[PDB]
Order: sequence, then structure tokens, then C-alpha cells
Amino acid sequence: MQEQYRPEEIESKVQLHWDEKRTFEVTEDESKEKYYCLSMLPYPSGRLHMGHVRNYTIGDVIARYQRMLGKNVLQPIGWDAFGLPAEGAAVKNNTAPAPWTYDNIAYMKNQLKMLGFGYDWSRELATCTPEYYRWEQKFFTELYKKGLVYKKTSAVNWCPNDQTVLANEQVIDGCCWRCDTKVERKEIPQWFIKITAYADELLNDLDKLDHWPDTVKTMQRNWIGRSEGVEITFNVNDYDNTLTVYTTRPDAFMGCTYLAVAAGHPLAQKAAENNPELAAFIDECRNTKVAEAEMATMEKKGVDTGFKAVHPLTGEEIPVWAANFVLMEYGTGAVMAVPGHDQRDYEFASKYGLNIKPVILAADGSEPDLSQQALTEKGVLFNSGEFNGLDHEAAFNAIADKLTAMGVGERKVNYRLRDWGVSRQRYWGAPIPMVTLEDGTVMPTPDDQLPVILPEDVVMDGITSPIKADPEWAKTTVNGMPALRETDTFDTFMESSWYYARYTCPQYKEGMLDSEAANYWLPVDIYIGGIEHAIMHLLYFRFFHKLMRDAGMVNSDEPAKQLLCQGMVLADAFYYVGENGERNWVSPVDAIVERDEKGRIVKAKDAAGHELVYTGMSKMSKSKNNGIDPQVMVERYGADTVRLFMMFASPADMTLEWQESGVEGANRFLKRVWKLVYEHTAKGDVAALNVDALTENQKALRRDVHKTIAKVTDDIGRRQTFNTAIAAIMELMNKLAKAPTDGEQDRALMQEALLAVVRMLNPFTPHICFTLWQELKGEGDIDNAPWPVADEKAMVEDSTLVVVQVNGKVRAKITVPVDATEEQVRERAGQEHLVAKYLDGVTVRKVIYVPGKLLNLVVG
RNA sequence: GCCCGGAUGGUGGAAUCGGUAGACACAAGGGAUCCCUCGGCGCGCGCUGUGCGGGUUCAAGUCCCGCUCCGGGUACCA
Ligand SMILES: CC(C)C[C@H](N)C(=O)NS(=O)(=O)OC[C@H]1O[C@@H](n2cnc3c(N)ncnc32)[C@H](O)[C@@H]1O
Ligand SMILES: CC(C)C[C@H](N)C(=O)N[C@@H]1[C@H](O)[C@@H](CO)O[C@H]1n1cnc2c(N)ncnc21
Ligand SMILES: [Zn+2]
Repeated sequence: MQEQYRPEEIESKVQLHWDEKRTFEVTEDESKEKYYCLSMLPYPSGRLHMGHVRNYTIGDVIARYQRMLGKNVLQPIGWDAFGLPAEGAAVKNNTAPAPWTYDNIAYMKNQLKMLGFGYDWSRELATCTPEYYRWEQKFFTELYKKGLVYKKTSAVNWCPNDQTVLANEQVIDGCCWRCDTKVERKEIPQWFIKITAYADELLNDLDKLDHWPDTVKTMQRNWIGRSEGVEITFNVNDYDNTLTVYTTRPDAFMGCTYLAVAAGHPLAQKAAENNPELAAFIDECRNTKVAEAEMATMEKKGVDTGFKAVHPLTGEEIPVWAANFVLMEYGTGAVMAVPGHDQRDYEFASKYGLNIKPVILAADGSEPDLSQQALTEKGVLFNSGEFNGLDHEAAFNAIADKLTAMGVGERKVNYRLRDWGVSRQRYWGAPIPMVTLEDGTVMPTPDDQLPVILPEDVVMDGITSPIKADPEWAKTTVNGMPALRETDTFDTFMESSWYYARYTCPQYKEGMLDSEAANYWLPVDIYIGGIEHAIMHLLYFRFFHKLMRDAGMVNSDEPAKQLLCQGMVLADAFYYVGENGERNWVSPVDAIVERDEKGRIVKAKDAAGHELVYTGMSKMSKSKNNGIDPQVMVERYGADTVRLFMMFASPADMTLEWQESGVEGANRFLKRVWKLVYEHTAKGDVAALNVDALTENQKALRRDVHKTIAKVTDDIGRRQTFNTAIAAIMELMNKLAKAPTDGEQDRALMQEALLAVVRMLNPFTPHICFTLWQELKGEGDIDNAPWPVADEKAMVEDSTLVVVQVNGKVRAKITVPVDATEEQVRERAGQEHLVAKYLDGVTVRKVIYVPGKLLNLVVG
């Protein structure tokens, strides 16, 4: 051990020890108690960023902590390799997406090894390899034969000049990011998986997930959006078909003055042949991007179709209107608009001058004033024929039962949740195992012809996929006849839905899962990911677990016991307009900035000489080009210093605006720990610690040692507040510096403390603590060492602080015995001059007393 | 727009069940790697202070109602 702390010599040497000895390689050991510490696998974009390092340090801190308790901890790492950014990068850099991805896997693997995350590298997966995606292709064909898969048409962003399907990210300002030509909706046939079949199970089992956070669970409820209502069919005068609409408020059905309809609905298509104005409005609605954000933000417009739907109860002819705000996907592509008691319909009715009929009385029991706004609340009915006087309960059921008796309506459970559309029409993805025969019949790819291997070695023009462009690739022979297999590929969420299960048996050749191995590890004890994946991924992840359960693969109903959704790591994001309107995103490192007096950014110029558009703070990513590479800080300060800084700066769940300020405290702290152990070990081996033969300062120091162990254990294990745990050890270390190491009992006590501190820091800074553990003559490696347990008799308090208050303001503070009555606390508090100052010439009205904590005195 | 969260000294943050506001660090100034000072306004004291406006309470950063700004998701970014 040198006097100076030099990471570059220590860290890589300890990293080699873990690889050669295979410290974090684990098997299904029935003797040890199991623990699955899963962190969400990354997309190999190129470099790591401080978002990644936060996620994986949190996981590694938990994984090393649970090992030291004495459990067989599985912390796996893999690569969610398929994706869009590979194709964009491959075309620009003149490569194929496969070798580009494998380079980025190789680079980031070495960056993860540098950071020293104790992963099981024998279980390493890559989702782009056919050894992985063969099983999901086999799984997909089974789901089709169960009837959970079905084909239907779906809206897609389509640049008509290129003849290519764009993503939501690839559209910007309602325009194509490559070329100058506007995007439009194209209805295209695609494969869907019935996630709505498991909607009630996904909704109900949130109540059993008590160790998941209410933030994530509440978002998933609202996303699913279960809804009990009524379907109501209408007749339309000069129109051969009928219009069904969904509604949760059939009580207000008598106030339905019109019917709003979506743009692509066949009634609007039929009306637009004759009507020239509606033809212009439908073609305007083609420009509407496939996104709910842009749908609600844009102005609510509409056109009268010409048709008149007959209202079943009243018998009145009401106008059917085409409108943008009505979604095609939710409901049935049409609604019963009650503008009197719906703020969205009120504005539509007031704009285009439609009738606003009131049918619900206000809470006072009177006719509501609908001059400024609609009455959204529920109440008694009026001006509603036979249904007058009924409250919401009776009004709902009476009109439902009437419409059920008439045979023009029925009760139905609806979900906001749509089915999982898995068809993508890009190259870099697992191909869908479906075959179109020469017959015309569509059936699954046979088991002998699985997997449908995606050819890695290809050349991409950028417009069209090579497997689509080449006519030879699609050819096959099924059931003794020519056939064309599906050139569309899976959604990338498909691969990341079941990877957690595959980690348990990743080299299992004989099936999708080795259930003996899977049921040992599963379910997952802690799942560490970003808050971004609260809904989309986690809902698929849960859904896919339930499918594997229903195929007899896994025991549990839920995949993960505990969820730790960490907050995003934010960074500044800049860009400039290119010559062909191309958004070239510039990094914060390259941006030259002039700031505001408050703190905000005002001007922004890149190194070359372009006026940068400052978008704002946003999540670190390859897309916005705002990720900060840890490699620079790791080289300078060391992985331990970077790792400690990430955990110390902010609590896991809260978001973090990134800045390097604060690292120097983490660096200096680790030098102080190194220094104190150097000074301690230099004096030689210590005496055996006599517990009941210490001074009061030694007893108080030992109290703080075991109290820190109690706090650090609680803060990590129960709370996951790592910032408070690391701060608690800094307090103890600051106290241990001032402690005099003269006598043998002082050094005996300094041994116990330093053994505890090095073990408590180990999950955060494992490289430095591996070295310090050996230097203190600890048994074996620190990785396998037992986690320190706090002694109850050491933490005993004889006295306690009591804060004296006068009208809720602190005037004095006093030390009192723990078993002291309220009379003794008042008499003791009265002796303080600042307390006696505000009690002269006034009557004590009330005396509140929190036992051994606080004493307020209300004064008159 | 809708759903979910956040805002505390120059800066990141602490206060775990309504009960000492600013632990622990950074940056800054001053002294000799170590020590001192450090929310604001006028002292070994007094008032005030947790984005903004009301309310409940003996007591609110914490609970309630109404805003402002900022982030995440919004179904083809992963
Ligand atoms: C299961 C699967 C669908 C996961 C998917 N393959 C994936 O997300 N891959 S990844 O490379 O983008 O990220 C890996 C982990 O890191 C988190 N993360 C990402 N960006 C940030 C950020 N700016 N700040 C904080 N965390 C971030 C992210 O949530 C995830 O847990
Ligand atoms: C008195 C009000 C509530 C009547 C309103 N015109 C309506 O029927 N709203 C529908 C349902 O009450 C509710 C179901 O959650 O959402 C409305 N709705 C149904 N389908 C759609 C759709 N496709 N687009 C927009 N809103 C819709
Ligand atoms: Zn284009």
C-alpha cells in the first residue's frame, strides 16, 4: 500500500481479479438463498452516459449489499441490440447495422468493466443474435395458434415520395427530416397481439404489487383506463349502414344534440364523394401525425357531413359531423356529443353554432346556466321525457335497460388500452414468422424453418429494407407449394419483454426456458430502471410474464416483486438548421453559452459558427446528442469516485440535472479514508477490544459507529436513499479523524470502526474497499465478507435532546434524561433565560409536549 | 391538451409518522494538506426565510384548495 491513493493502479487490477476468479458468476445454488437484482439492459448506441451509470451503480450497490448479507445474488447484463438508430448510423457511416452494433457492444462492455459492476458475464445476451430471437419467433407462432394474435389495419406516418414508413421521432415540425415533403396517414395491415385480453388481470394485480411505487401503478391504471359504459346504435336516413358509439354517460343521452365522427370513418368517406368541403377536410386530416400529443393540442375543427342520424328515444334528426378531436382508435370511431355537459363538445357546439340542450340539473336542484361553460358534474335529470327526476345511478340503468329492450344498445366494458401492434417495416429487427402461401392463405412459419434468420451482411440504400428490396429472400416452400414469408420485423419491445427470463438459462439449447433454472431465480426481487419505462415497457414486461405462466413455463403471476424507477439524468440539448432542413444536434461540450442573471441560457453558438436553438434540459441520449461520457471522469478521478458521486448527489427516484460540481468532495473523501487506514495500519496489529472497560468518549464513539451501521443498513435496504447513507458514513469518518489513536483500546476501537466503514462503502466504491479490506487484515475478499450488524447495547442512550418552543419558535435547547416526566422538563426549560424572557407578564394557556423531543408553550 | 412527478442557501441536497429548516458535500472569501466563516435584513441579540396566492393547526418544506415554471410518458426513440 502506497501513501497516495492512485485509482489507475488499484481499479484495473481488482477488475482482473473478478474476471479470473469468476467472483460474480453464479449458478442455481439451492444451499444459498437466492436474489435476482435485475437492471434494465441497454441499447448499444455507442458510448455510455451518466444516465446509464446512475442506473447500473444503483443496481450494483444493491447487488453487492445483498451478497454481503449472504445470498446467491444474480446481477446479469445483456444488450437490447435491435433498433432504429443503427440504421440511421449505418447509412451515414457507410456500414451495415450489425457490425456497427457489435462494435458498440464491445466498446460499452469495456466501459462497464472499467466501472467495475460485478456482473455475471457468462450469462451475457445479445438480442440481435438468432440464438436469442429464435425463441420469440417460436413463441409468436404459438400465440397465433392460441388466437391471441390477429391482423388489422393501422395508421402509419408515410412520406409519399420515398414510399417509406417513418417513426414519430423521425417527423419534425410535421415534416420529413431528410427531404422537403409533408407526411401523411396511410392505413396499412399489421399484426397485433391481444393485450386487451389480459387487461383486467394487469389492472387488478397492481393491488398485489405493494412493493411497486404508487406513481408507476397509478400511471398504468390511467393508461389501461378501464371503463363501464353503453354502446348505442343509430339509424341514418339516406345511408345503408348504422353507427354505434360508446359512452360512459347514458344518463345524459337525452341531451345528445349531434354525433361527432372521426376522419377515416366510412360515413365521412361516403359523404365526401358528393360533399366537396368534407373532401377537403378529410385530406387536411391526412396531415395529422399519428400521435395523441398533436391530436389534442391542435384546434378542434369539423365539417357537417349532410347525413342526419335518428335519435332513438326522442326521434329527432340530429346532424352527423366529421371531426378531428374524435379518435378513430379509441371507442368505435364515433361519439354521442352532449355539448351541454361536456367541455370538449361545448366548445365544438359553440364554435359551429349547434344546439346546446340541458338535461342535467345542477347540485342545487335547478336549471343550469350554460352561457360561459358546460356543467361537467352529475345530478338529477330534467327535460328528458320519461327519465325525469332520476339520479345518476337510476338514469344510467333506466336508459341502458330501455335501449337494451329496444335492441339498439347494450352495456359494454371498454379500455383505453389498444392492442400491441408489433409489425415494423424496417430492416434491423427480428423477422415476423408468418408465411403467405400461393393459395392466398396466411399461416405461421413451420417449426423446421424457424428461426427466420435476418441476414447481417447487407447493403442499405436508406429508403428501403434489403430483405424487402431483394425478391429472392422472401421465397420459401410450405406444405408443398411456393410461399412468401413476412419481410416486416418485430417491435424492439418484443425482445426486451422476456430477456429477464432468458438470463436464468441463456445457453439453453433445448427450449425457450429451462423451468428448473427459471423457477429458482424468478420472480425478480428488485428491478432497477428509468421512470420513462413506467408504462410502455413494464406493461409489456408484465403481460409477457403472464403469457409464459399460461404456457406452463413459470410459477409466479408477476415478474418483479419490487420496482425502483430511478429519475432521469437530464442535460442541455442544442441543434441548428441544416442546408436541407436537417436537425444537426450539437453536444453541450461543443456549445459555447452565455447565461442569464437567474441561471437560464440566453445565447448559444457552436465552435464552427452556427446559431444554436436551445431546446432545454432533456434526458441524455444518442438522438438529441446530449449524453456525457463517463470515460473522461473515470480516467481522471476513478470509477469509485464517479460511482460515489452519482449516488451521493441525489436520491435515486428524483430527477437529476447533470453537472460535474461535487465530484471533488467524493474524491477528497476517498483520500481521507485511504489516509486514515494508512495511518492506522502503519502502527501495526491491534489489541482485542475490551467492551466494558472504555472511557465515556470511547463509548460515545462506539455508539456512533453502530448507529451509523443501523442507519446505513436501513437507508440502503429498506429506503434506497443512498445519498443519506453515504452522508452518514462521512459524519462517522469526520468523527473518526478527530479520535485520538494513542492507547491500545483506541486502536482496538479504530479497528472495529474502519472494518465497518470499509464494508459499508464497499457497495458504492468496491475497488478501493477491496484493497483496504486486505490492509486491515480482514478475512478473505471483501465481496464474500459479512455485512456489519449493529450491537443494541452499544447504541444505548442515557439522555436526550428536547427543543423548547414559545408560540412555535425555538428559544432554547436542553439535555434531559430519557425517563423524565413533563413536570421535570418544564422546570428544566423554565430555568433557561431565553424561555423565561418570553414568559414574564403572560399566562401559559396551553403546554404541548412531544415525549423526549419537543415542548411548545402557548402564551397569552 | 391529458396522465405522473419535481421546485429548499451561489450549487446538489438533509429534515424517515405535522414537531430544531439547511445535515452531508460543492463553489466562494480569509488564515496556515489543515483550520475559520458562509440563507437574507438590522450580533454572547431580534425579525424573517423552503417557487407563487389563500386555508387548516399550538406547530406546515411536510396536509388541503387555487396558480406559475420545469421534467417524464402520450402507443414507431429505446
Ligand atoms: C428494458 C428495455 C426496454 C430498456 C431499454 N433497452 C433501454 O432503456 N435502454 S437504454 O440504453 O436506453 O437505457 C438502459 C437503462 O438506463 C436508463 N436510462 C436511459 N437514459 C437515461 C437517462 N438519461 N437518465 C437516467 N436513466 C436513463 C433506462 O431507463 C434503462 O433503465
Ligand atoms: C356526457 C359526455 C361524457 C358525452 C361525451 N360526448 C361522450 O360520449 N364521451 C365519451 C365517453 O364518455 C368517454 C369514455 O371514456 O370518452 C368519450 N369518447 C368515447 N370515444 C371517444 C373517441 N373516439 N374520441 C374522443 N372521446 C371519446
Ligand atoms: Zn421524405
